[PDB]
Formats: sequence, structure tokens, C-alpha cells
Amino acid sequence: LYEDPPDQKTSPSGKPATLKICSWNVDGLRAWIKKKGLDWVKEEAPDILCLQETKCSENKLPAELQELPGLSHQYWSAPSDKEGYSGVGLLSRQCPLKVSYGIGDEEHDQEGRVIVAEFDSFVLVTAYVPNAGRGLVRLEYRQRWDEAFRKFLKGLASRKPLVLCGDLNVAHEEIDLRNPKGNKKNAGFTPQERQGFGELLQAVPLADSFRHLYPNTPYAYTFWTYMMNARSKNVGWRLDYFLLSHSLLPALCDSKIRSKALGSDHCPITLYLAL
Amino acid sequence: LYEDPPDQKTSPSGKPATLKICSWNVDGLRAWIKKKGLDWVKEEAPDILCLQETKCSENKLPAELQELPGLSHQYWSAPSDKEGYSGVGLLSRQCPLKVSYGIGDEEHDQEGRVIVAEFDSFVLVTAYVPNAGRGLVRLEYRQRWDEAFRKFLKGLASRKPLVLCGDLNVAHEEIDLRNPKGNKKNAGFTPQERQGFGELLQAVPLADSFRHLYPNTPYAYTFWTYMMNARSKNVGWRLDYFLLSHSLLPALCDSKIRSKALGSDHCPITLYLAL
Ligand SMILES: [Mg+2]
Ligand SMILES: [Mg+2]
Repeated sequence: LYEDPPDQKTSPSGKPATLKICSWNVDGLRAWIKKKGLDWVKEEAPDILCLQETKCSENKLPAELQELPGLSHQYWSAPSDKEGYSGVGLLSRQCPLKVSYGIGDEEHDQEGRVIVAEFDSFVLVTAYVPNAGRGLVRLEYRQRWDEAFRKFLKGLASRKPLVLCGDLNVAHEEIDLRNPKGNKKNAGFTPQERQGFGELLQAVPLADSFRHLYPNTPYAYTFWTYMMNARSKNVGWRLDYFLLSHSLLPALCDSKIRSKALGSDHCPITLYLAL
Repeated sequence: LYEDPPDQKTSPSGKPATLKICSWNVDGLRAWIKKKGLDWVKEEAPDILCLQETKCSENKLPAELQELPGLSHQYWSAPSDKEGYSGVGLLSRQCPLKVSYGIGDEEHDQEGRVIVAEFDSFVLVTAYVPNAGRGLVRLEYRQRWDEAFRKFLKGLASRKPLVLCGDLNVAHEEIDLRNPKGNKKNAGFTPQERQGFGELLQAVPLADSFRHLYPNTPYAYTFWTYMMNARSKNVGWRLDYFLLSHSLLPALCDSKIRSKALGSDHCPITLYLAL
């Protein structure tokens, strides 16, 4: 019930996109690689690929990653303990000026959720935000993560324009999920998570790239539960975002949701910037 | 009894040096940092700094390293076990095209001895070669390392000009140590170690940058035992080298031995290339 519009590869002024970023919760790097995930990446050919839920230790990465074309600068962060949980990755054509891990808060830097890669004209963060859990059991912690993450990004943005991407584990508004009424007390659509997302946009400040370009467009989602084949019925949530510093809006070409690409229960999202 | 000649910062054709590499066995990164080692590095201001005998785990690096000016791309390799032994580091102004660890042989890649950093026009290797040990107890192994290392460097050099630097743990010829007669059966001057060094030069092929420029110059050493204050008497060995692909000789400006810089029982060596 949703058709992503064609790629707009020029900026409002007509500048051709110079930077293509793809972000994807892969629900297990090895399982996704098996489902030809890297085949799809090679076709999409991003300058930067950010992955979440790698569930892979930094020293047990598959050999297929060594192969990737112009994505040879690769950065990985996983829980410094048990494997098979969380984990993020950032693979870049160009070498970043600097790469950092976590958000500068030890309690929040233990589950391999955040990679920071600074470039010439912007800083890129990819995040796997902690979900609030069955029965909202981790909601109190998620609210604390939210505030610490906001403070951290506020600091980054004060020095360089910011691009935040990944699985932020909240559907911001009713338009961002198929069933708002039934999910107001479930992880991803609590008033607390939605309020924290609003604070993040106002405080840093950041713009929701997709919603900025497509403010009235419903049924655009990036996650569908595997069960009941929700994906075929498009019973989904928009959990994956590109949020941009306001100063980057003139560089924005497009923000895509690759609804058709398989290999996970999230689909990829793709950003085009003219820097 | 040895005065290093002034820095020759142009190539035979008059091209100004564009690349300054410093290599230093620091005999313990923390102990050296304490002895103001980083102060000396900042004065020398190399484009690339390679360290050996860091004796430091990759996740217990001192905070002082975060500070370094234009040496912000930092690569570390230590034994993946007990600490306080071996360990190497490579810190670069520019981001390398690619960084690799070890020599592609699992038996020889366990003691954190080798870092490979490829750049546009050359590939740089820094090495802490295994010493042959008291009573030559590790000489059989050292001969096997030597052959594997030679094969590995032969492969690198076949694709890109090679710079090999670090503590190669052999004084090539009688001119390379104060007491050749008394050390012909000691680690660092056995016929077997000296023969392997000769094979390395002929086989890759590589030139000894310092000896190429200063072929008849005695008493030039880079290591002095702490005991008996050998350093004050200049009873030393030349164990630290810059070996260059023959094709890099026209780029060679100078190869320095920084006899006066303290903080270790080795002194730093510095290479100037006009690339
Ligand atoms: Mg999952
Ligand atoms: Mg020592």
C-alpha cells in the first residue's frame, strides 16, 4: 500500500548528490549475509553503509565483509561480553577524520549501539537505540538513554552539522505506524518514547529528513514483525530515520525507504546529500 | 664517539622531503611516556610514528595518545593474551588506504609484532622481530620467522614500493655493533640471523637506507644495554632500520639515528622521503 517515490538525486538548487548513505537493521549480520544482503548493498552502492543488530563480535566478522568494493574503511562495535545481541557497524568509502564509539557515558556504552564518524563537512552517527522491552520493562532506562543521547548529540551538532541515522526504536507520530491505537502502550509508541523523539528534534535541533520531504505521506514504514506476515499486509512501523541538522536541509536531495529489499524484518533506508 | 650528520631534507634531484617517518623501540609505552617520550615526538613532528615494545594492551592505551597533534590515525597490535610483552603501534597524520596486522601466518601472528599500512605510493611495515633469546633458545624459531617474514614482504613489494621499519633484532655486519667478536654467539649477531638479514635485502629486494647513505661509517648504533651504562661508552648495536625498495632510492633524502633522544634503551631513527 506504499510505493516509495523515485530517487531525487539533486538538491533544491540543482546540485547533484555527492553522498549516498544507507542504513539498515540487518537482524543478524550472518543471517542477513546469507539472505544476499551484501548483494543488495552492492547494487545500491552507497558511499557509507551503517548497520544495526549485527549480533556479531568485532573479531568474528564474516570474510564476505573484506570483499566490499568501495566500502573498505570499516568500524564495528558490539557488546564487550556476550554475543548475539545488539552491535553496530559503519563502512565507508572514504576514511573519516575520526571515529568514536558510544555516547561518552559508561552505563550507556556497554551494548555496542553507537558509532561516530566525523568527515570534512559533517559528523555521522549511527545508533541502535535500546528498545523499551516487553511489558515496557526497560522503559525507565530508555528514558534515561534518551536524555543522555540528546545531550551528546547536542554537543556534536554545536561544532559540526550532524547526520544521525539508524534504528531509533520509536514511531514518532500516528502516521509513522499502521496501528497507533493498539500500540500506545507497547515499546516503540509510548507517549514517553514519542516525547523523547520530539525533544531530540527540537533540542539539538534536527529535522526528520523523510517527514520533511513527505509530511503528509502515510503507510511509509521500515519494520514489520515477521509474524502473521505483517510485511505483506504492510502492518509496519517507521523506526529507522535520517535526522539532519537544519543547516543541512539545503543539501538534502532525498530520503528513501527501500520497502522492497529483503533480508531482515527492517528494510534499508537511503539518504542523498549534495555536499 | 658518534655524531649523526645534519638532516639532508632534499632528494638527490633537489625534491624537498614530503614524508618523515620516525621509528622507536620504546621499551614500554607507559614507561617511555613517563620519560617524556611524547615530548620528543612532538618536537620531531613526524608524519608517521611507529613504535615497538609497547607492552600495552589495545584497550589500555594511555590517554596521552589521544592528544597527539597530527598523528590522529592510530593502529595498535599486542599479544592477544598476557600483556607487558611485545606490542607495536603505528600512528599516522594521514589515513592509510588500508591497515593489516601480522604476516599472514597464524603461528607468527600471535605476539603483536607487525602492522602494515598502505598509502598512495608505498606500503609501510613496522616490525618487532622475535629475538633469538638467552642461550639462543629461540634461534630455531627466529630462523623460521625470518623466512616467513621474507616471503610476506616479497609479496607486498611485488605490488607497491615497500618501506620496512622497526627493531629487526640483528646487527647486519661487524660495523653494526661495537663488539662483534664477543657477540658472534649471542642473540642479534649469530651467523644465522646475519644471513637471514642478507637474504631479506637480496630477495625482496630491499636497501638498508642508513648504510646505503653512510656505507663506511662506524659506531652508529640504536640500542645500548642499560647495564654498565653502555650508552655513555657507546657500546651499542644497530638493531633498528629503514629498509626501502630499490625503486624508492631516488626518493631517499636521509636516514637518521637520533643518538641523543632518551626514554628507552633504543634511540629513535628517522627517515625522510621525497614522494
Ligand atoms: Mg531483531
Ligand atoms: Mg626491552
